[PDB]
Amino acid sequence: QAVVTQEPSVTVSPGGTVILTCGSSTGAVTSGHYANWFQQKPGQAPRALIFETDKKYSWTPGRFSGSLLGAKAALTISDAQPEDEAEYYCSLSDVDGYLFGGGTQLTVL
Amino acid sequence: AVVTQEPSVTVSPGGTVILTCGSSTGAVTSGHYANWFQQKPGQAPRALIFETDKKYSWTPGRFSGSLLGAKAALTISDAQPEDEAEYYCSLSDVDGYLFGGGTQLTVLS
Ligand SMILES: *[C@H]1O[C@H](CO)[C@@H](O)[C@H](O)[C@@H]1O
Repeated sequence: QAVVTQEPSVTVSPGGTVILTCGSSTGAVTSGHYANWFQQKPGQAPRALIFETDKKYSWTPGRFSGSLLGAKAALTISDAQPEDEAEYYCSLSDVDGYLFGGGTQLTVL
Repeated sequence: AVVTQEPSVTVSPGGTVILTCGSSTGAVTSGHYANWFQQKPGQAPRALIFETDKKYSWTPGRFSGSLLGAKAALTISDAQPEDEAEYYCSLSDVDGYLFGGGTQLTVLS
């Protein structure tokens, strides 16, 4: 079974741009291997932000963008806001499993 | 709000069974993006359905998602022994992404 890897922690300046990444232990994340991103604040339900690696929901701020970066999936957060301070989880999905990473704590300073 | 699924259901081989996924606060609509997942003990769950009724390239034609009454529904037709598994649904909108408690499907031998 594959293991999904996310940075445990990242920091950004309000106004800044930060990149969060999501890797698979079994190889490069390519098309057909779907990444989903979720935002989670303490005491709140998580919210889905990205699906199929780069697609947004109607409630996803344009500041959030998904892509493939090298062999990994990436979530780019531009124009960081105080409200963006949260845990960000990625899942990688294909015929072999729908697998969660350990999450990235984003800190906005 | 809470997502509710039947604790357990049974189907005979070649039989048809329906599993449902309801919201404790209102009727499920297309705007809830119902997802379904299949999981066998000691195995990774696999995604089967997204956006209520959309399938992946690895989703068997036997599985279909719909809205049924005020709930999301997964219909499994011509059931196979390998369909025995725990089935999870998730409901998702701007207010959050929530999993149901899961339905144990038994396929009779
Ligand atoms: C690495 O390879 C495994 C299967 O060999 C997949 O589960 C994973 O998604 C990635 O392709």
